[PDB]
Amino acid sequence: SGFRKMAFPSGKVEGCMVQVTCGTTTLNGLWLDDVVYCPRHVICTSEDMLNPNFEDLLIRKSNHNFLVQAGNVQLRVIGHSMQNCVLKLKVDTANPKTPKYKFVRIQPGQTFSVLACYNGSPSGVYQCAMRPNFTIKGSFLNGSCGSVGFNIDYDCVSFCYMHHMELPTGVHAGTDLEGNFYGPFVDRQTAQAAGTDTTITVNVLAWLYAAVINGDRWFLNRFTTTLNDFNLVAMKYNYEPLTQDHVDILGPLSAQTGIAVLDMCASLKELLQNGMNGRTILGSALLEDEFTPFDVVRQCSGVTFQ
Amino acid sequence: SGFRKMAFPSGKVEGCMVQVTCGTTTLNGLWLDDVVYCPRHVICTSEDMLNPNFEDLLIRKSNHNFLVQAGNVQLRVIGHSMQNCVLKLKVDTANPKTPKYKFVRIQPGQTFSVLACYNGSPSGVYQCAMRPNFTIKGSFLNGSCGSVGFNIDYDCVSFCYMHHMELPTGVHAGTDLEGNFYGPFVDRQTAQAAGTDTTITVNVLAWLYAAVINGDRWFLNRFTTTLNDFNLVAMKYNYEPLTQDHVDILGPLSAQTGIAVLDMCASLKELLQNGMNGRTILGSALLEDEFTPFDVVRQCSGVTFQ
Repeated sequence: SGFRKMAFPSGKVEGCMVQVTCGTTTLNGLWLDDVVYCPRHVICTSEDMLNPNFEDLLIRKSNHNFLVQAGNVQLRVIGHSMQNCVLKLKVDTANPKTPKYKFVRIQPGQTFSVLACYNGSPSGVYQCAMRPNFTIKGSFLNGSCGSVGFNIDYDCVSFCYMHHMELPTGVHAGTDLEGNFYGPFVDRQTAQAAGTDTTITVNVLAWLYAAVINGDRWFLNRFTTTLNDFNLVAMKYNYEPLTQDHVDILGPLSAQTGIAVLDMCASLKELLQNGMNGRTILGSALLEDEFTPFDVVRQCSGVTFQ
Repeated sequence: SGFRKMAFPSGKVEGCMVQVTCGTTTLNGLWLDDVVYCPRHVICTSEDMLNPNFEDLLIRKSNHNFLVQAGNVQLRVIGHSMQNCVLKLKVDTANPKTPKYKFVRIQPGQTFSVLACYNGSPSGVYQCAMRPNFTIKGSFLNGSCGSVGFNIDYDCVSFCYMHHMELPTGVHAGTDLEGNFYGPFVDRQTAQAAGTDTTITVNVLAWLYAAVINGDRWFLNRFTTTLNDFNLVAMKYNYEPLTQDHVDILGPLSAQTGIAVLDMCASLKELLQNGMNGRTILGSALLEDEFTPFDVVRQCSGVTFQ
């Protein structure tokens, strides 16, 4: 029993982190096979970041201008190219610690673990969600760029995020491992609007199911609702609309607990309209939305990895 | 910027987890050098756990009755002994992935990371605190016994916790790596009282300092207090008393933010007396107490590990 925000074990990703230095800029890179992936802004000075022309800046850089260090050993760079907002440095040695992996572009509302790193070295691991407005609420300081987010399925690491920017609002933006930003953000130090940060309704419902499984039941009510009725409430509270796809994803949790999805929706509706009257659910005094239905099933059944 | 409950990278501990089977009971063990540590209840059936005589039960077990499996390879057990509530299985091979390590018995209110494992395989990592009543609020299912908690200092893993029991209240109890339980608990399936779970005041104050550092300032008030005045309030709300030792530990955070410790105490006092009026601090609608002052400094400055 118990329910905790839980990250994937980070060991397979630890063995992939390196330090990349170009000129006087140092950040983190991801070493898989004979390629090192890192944010293209590694080629920028603080001044360049105000209005960079990455193509023109990269024209000045040769292979030998990119220092790549893994632990205390130097990798030889034999090729470089820019793909969207990431650089790919071809090195002469395949990472012997490369796990089985793939690159995935995740959907808003999905979750993933972040291994925060500085100077190529791991600092910590935490769980977070791609917000509906395509930001993440992370914990990143200067030098953390190139940190990656990932999910693990048994022995295979799906990399989904590389950290690039902190918006002036303090939230974070970054790319997939092909270098395409999530959301409308650019790798330039300019004001950028994220947009309304809505709550991930299907995740809140999964977490309520998790609460029931663990004995937190007080919020169950005698009401039901309909999808359209519930969604009228959701709109008012800046919750994402719930679709039948979402209902389908919640099916197994509905089955396990015997609580129809729409009954749980009606319990969520009363929570949105009446608040939590100073009570808590799974140790939280607000509705948590950074657990997916799959996260709940995983944690509640003890799925392991290599 | 940003502030997240963050665990240590788990890779050094992943390489130490093995599966231990005795008869029909399987749980996790920790393989360091040529010794495997695991809960002594591995020798018990579900029936034995009602009223075990561990000495008498262990007398029946020989080295060859303990199956130890690391990945898909079997370790040869050449000796066994019981130390308090842990078994130590001497094996014929030193773990080649053994990190630098020590065993530490932590104080109530300290934090540590837990690598939850099943059948010797890692499932996830999360951060938690040794409560003042010597329980932890973890996420553990059947088979998770032998999971360990740890801290990391650069390249050295300090193991501080091994999981043994879930109390009927749903909270968790376990031992240090010498096998001595934290708190009054025993490894028997009987009712056991934890006692009043108080809030870790010094950790709440560190977290308030973390909030200020990140721009969450609304809770700062115009008041100050004294240690005795504050502690009268703390007693009323089941907060641990604050000592001058705690004030000293908060000194660097006081210095960084320019907020005297007792001024922050007065802000906490008003929060306890008036609640949070539906506001949040660092994304939480209650006062968080599972960050130590050292955790705040670490995260706010980006300390890394090998």
